[PDB]
Amino acid sequence: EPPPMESPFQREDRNPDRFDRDRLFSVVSRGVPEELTGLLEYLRWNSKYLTDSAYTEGSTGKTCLMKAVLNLQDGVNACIMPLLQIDKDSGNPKLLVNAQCTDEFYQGHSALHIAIEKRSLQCVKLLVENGADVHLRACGRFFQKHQGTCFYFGELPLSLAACTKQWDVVTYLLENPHQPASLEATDSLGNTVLHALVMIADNSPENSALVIHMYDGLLQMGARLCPTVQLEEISNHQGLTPLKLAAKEGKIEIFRHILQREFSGPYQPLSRKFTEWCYGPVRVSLYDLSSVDSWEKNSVLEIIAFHCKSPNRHRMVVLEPLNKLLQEKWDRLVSRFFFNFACYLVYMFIFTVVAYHQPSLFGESMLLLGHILILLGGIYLLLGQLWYFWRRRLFIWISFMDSYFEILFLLQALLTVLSQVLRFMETEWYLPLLVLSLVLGWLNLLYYTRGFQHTGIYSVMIQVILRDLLRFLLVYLVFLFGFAVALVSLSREARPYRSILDASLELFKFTIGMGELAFQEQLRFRGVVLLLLLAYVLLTYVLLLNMLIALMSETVNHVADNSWSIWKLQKAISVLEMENGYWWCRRKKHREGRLLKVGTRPDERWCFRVEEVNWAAWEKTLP
Amino acid sequence: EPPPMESPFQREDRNPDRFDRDRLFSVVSRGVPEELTGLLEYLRWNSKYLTDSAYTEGSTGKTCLMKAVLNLQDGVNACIMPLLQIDKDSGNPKLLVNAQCTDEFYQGHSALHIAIEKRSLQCVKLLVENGADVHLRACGRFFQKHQGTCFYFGELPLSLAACTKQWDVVTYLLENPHQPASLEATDSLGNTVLHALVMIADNSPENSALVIHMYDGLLQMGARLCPTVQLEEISNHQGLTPLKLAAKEGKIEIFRHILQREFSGPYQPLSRKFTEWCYGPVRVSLYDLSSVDSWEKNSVLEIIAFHCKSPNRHRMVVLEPLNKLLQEKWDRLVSRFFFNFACYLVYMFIFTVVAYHQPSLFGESMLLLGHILILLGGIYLLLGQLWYFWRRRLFIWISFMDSYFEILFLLQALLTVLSQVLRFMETEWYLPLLVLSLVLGWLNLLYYTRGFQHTGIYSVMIQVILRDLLRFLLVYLVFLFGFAVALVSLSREARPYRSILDASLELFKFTIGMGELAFQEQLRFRGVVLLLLLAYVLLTYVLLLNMLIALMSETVNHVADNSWSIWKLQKAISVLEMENGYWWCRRKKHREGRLLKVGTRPDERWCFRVEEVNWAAWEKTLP
Ligand SMILES: CCCCCCCCCC(=O)OC[C@H](COP(=O)([O-])OCCN)OC(=O)CCCCCCCCC
Ligand SMILES: CCCCCCCCCC(=O)OC[C@H](COP(=O)([O-])OCCN)OC(=O)CCCCCCCCC
Ligand SMILES: NCCOB(c1ccccc1)c1ccccc1
Ligand SMILES: NCCOB(c1ccccc1)c1ccccc1
Repeated sequence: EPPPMESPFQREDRNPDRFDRDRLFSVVSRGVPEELTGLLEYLRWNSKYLTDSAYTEGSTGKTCLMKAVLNLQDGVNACIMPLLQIDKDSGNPKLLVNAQCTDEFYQGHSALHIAIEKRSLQCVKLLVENGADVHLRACGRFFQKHQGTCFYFGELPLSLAACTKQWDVVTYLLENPHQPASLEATDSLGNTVLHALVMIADNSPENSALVIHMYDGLLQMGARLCPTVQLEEISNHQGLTPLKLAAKEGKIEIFRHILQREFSGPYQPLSRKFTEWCYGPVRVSLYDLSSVDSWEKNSVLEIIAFHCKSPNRHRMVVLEPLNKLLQEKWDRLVSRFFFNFACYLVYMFIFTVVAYHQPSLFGESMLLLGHILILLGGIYLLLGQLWYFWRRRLFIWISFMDSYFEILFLLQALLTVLSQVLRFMETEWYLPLLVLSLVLGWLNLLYYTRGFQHTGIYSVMIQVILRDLLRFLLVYLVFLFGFAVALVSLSREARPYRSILDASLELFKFTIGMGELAFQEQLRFRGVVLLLLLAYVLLTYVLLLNMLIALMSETVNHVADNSWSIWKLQKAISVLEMENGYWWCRRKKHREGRLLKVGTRPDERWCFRVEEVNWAAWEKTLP
Repeated sequence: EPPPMESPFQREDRNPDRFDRDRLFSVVSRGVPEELTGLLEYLRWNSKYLTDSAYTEGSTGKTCLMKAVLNLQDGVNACIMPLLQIDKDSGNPKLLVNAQCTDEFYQGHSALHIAIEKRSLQCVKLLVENGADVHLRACGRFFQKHQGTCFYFGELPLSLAACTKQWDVVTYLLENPHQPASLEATDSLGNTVLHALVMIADNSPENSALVIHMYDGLLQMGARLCPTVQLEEISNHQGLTPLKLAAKEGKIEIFRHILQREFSGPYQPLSRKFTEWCYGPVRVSLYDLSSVDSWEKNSVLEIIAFHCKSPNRHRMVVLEPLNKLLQEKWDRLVSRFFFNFACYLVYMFIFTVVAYHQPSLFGESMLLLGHILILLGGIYLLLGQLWYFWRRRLFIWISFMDSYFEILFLLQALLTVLSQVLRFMETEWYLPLLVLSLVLGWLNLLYYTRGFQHTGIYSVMIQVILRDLLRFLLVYLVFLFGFAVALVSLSREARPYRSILDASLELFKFTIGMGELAFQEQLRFRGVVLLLLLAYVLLTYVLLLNMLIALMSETVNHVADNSWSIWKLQKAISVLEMENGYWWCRRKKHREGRLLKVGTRPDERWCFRVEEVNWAAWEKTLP
């Protein structure tokens, strides 16, 4: 285990009048500069420096200056200025101010990080004025984002200040003469203070207000400080911009704010929403499509559909501009959606005919042509599904609850092709596969219920249970096998249940409401056999009643309004897929919106126009 | 797509020192009148006028004055007075102030509409003083009432002011010397400012308070301004008065207010409720029956029962006066309701006897007389239902959930007459129709459960499910046919399910709790047949459990108090129908209430007396 960062109780580990580490750590933690007065002479005589291993905590590299800054009284410690002076007077080739922790838990942590976290502006000035490097990165495992004891803030001093909500510190780090911070500076993950603010977001009303106020403030500060730099166009090492990371992470509160952002006055160029005209309850705005429109690779639309794993995903697609943008893409695409459904219906009708009236193991030529059409249709679907899974490869397995139709379309195509292979091999097992393929092909027809709102919102309200059906079956099949062996073993002796599979299927019938209690008067232990069947029935009815109740509690503890939101996400995934066109013929992707000058920095952007009517909001504005 | 009404970003389309449109639109949008100083000379030299196509936006006809009024700074634009002066000085045969948009989206929109919407009283005065026509109608598709981007306010300047809650503007438009507005003036739909206020209503607490305050204020203003005009007696082009339109539209908050309206002092003639005497918790009021009592065609009672499609309909019939009026009409009618039920019981008893003991394909004469009575009874019911559907023709298909008994009474009569026709033709299919008619005739008996409160409120709480029964059957019958073809196809091969209909009916039994899992040891693929039946059962139980849960969520998310309200609406529909009498004998409709002088304008009205006891309200009035 790593040592505590500071402790009143446990001493730091080991792993002319004398001035050892424990003497030094005692004076600086008490804060009494007059007791430091032998130290320069001792160091000089020995040729030792305060950076040396003998003066650190052995396991971390934590120095006397870090010890001093961990121990502040009313934001001050009178040792810091003398101790820094002694380092300068010593002639150390390294600088004490820039010393860092070397432990795998606290790696790169420095006195400046501690000063900022202790909220002492005086110490921040005092360190920066004495040559503190404002770009050292606290990159150790305590500082990385994961489960358990950690605090991610980015890794830089400016990013800590921002995430700790210290505006005085942030402005001093940016504006100071000695070593000004950079808004462009980046951590070991490529995250810039704007990315760090997106990562610390939690979608809570308070955290959101802090994050939004610190994000906007820094963006305004950047407009003054570094006017030639687009701070929101800088990408992580995963090639995400702060808006794209807010989408990936599912930080809906900050995502909404960035996407909708509007300012008047000198900061207008920092807007993404530009209000165009109002009339009564009608508001028309232009929205900036930059990095949002599916025209370009790795957009927020593709990230929300494919790369995000947040439960928030459906809530994100119903925000403007995305809600109107996706509606326009759907209105353009919907003819191709019903054409695809028509082709699938024709294929499934030909499949149904070819399955239904087929000989036992002109009309023969029509049956052969029918087999050929379903073989070709099965190959075509197989290729299309293989291309889908290959195109998704970097983010497969994100959401089975959105993906499962793509697996079942693959499965139906595989069994169709395999059945037609076995039919060419003339082997009787082809008929089972063709019939099982017909069954999946009819069930797969439910995919298209998303293409109509009436059937799309009903299907989404329902399609709740298929996750619970497994948990039931797995638990129950364990009861089933135990009672099945017990029945077979007990039925061997004469004065039914002949095999484990036979007995399991009888016990299954008793579960699904098809049971048959009677005295089995053929066999010796008929009373004990009846006891087992009674016990099995009662335990099964308990387990079913438990399942029903568990499920019903999650029905009372539910909100109906998600149904429309989840249906919009299904249409979004459909739109984004079919905007590519088919595996055998790529689509020309045209850009949405139009290119307009929104001001001067010439600030020209692809803007999408959105018209919103809001009687409630407008009436609140009246006298 | 139509252009934006105004844009900072997109220039208006095209489709002596020079003074083109872009020079002109630039000066007036900036608001700098000194830059306008060449324009008169240029226009004069060319013989051009500011109304001409060259100076408009080409696609809309939007003029420089509309551009000027779209761009107000602190409610002003210093260009307007110079620009109007230049139009007068030009000698234009048209007047710039009265220029209007010609686009199909903004048709008839004018500078005065924009000024009012921008809430600039100064511009309204400045336009009216320079000859603005206060009766131009904004009738384009943006201004009509429909789905998507629009704002209906009526179409007139006075109606916009009222719906935008501008009392200063409303009074100035009414009272000014130059061109006074008319409270009687009417839009392209016949709607007068009072109708427009009913159309903008939404039944929300805030919208209702605005609408009510603007309606009452205008009605008081009309009493002063145009004393000889009954503003509430003016009809739409659909022949509806503002009260009747509030009923049709289902605007229950404004409907209640108009219906119940009471004033003391100089405005007393504007009342519809007149308080008569109070004693402790007892209040007696007269209510004005004008346009409310079913005596006259197209009353609010007939509109609520027949012509309204709002979910609010049941809430509207329980307001006074209507609640006591309908109770008095029911108390008068109820003998005829039970007489009709007695005749239907006698017919259904004779039908039951004649169906039950009938020969295979004196007592014979009694059976023939029984057939004649049910033929005549079936003809009589057929005619009565045909007359009902013809009388309803303008508003059939409003509410199947209120109408369905009128369809099922028609259906039973058709099958009865047709069965007796086939019985005269001596063909064996008559017995199925007579028996199917008997079944419907017994189910139709449930209609009369509304005639008693004990059975009327119980039936209404229940009769929830019949809409969900279809959605279940349709989805489920698609699973059924897919598995049915699959079973038939798989059962053809020997070592049950012989036909698609046979297999479908077996799979139906498995759904309704009558299933039969067994190894079908007669046929080759018995294991795969059992796999299909297991899969079918499990998918069916998932689909049933989904339906049960969906339905149960709409049971927790429900309010029981609607039951009594919906039963009153059923009695209202019954009352209004039977007040006509029968298809073979029209009823004399007597008027309700009595003719009383409620004041002097002699203000004599048909008043209905209502007595209400309200301990709770009265006790709040005590010290
Ligand atoms: C109207 C007459 C049709 C005759 C039958 C043709 C074979 C159809 C095979 C089939 O079922 O295709 C369905 C497919 C839509 O797939 P999807 O995107 O919904 O699947 C995934 C949904 N979850 O449809 C398409 O991709 C478009 C149809 C084929 C275009 C021509 C192909 C030419 C190839 C050289
Ligand atoms: C007491 C002895 C009765 C002997 C049987 C007479 C035939 C009755 C046929 C029948 O079922 O009539 C029901 C009908 C009421 O209909 P409704 O308004 O409830 O239907 C719609 C409800 N949803 O009832 C009536 O309209 C009134 C009864 C008939 C009056 C005499 C007719 C003379 C014609 C020249
Ligand atoms: N034939 C299309 C009917 O649409 B509906 C529908 C039918 C089956 C599955 C899903 C939706 C519908 C939904 C609610 C009430 C009434 C009908
Ligand atoms: N015979 C008339 C009984 O009325 B009740 C009634 C019976 C059947 C259908 C509807 C209502 C009733 C209602 C609630 C509690 C008890 C009885």
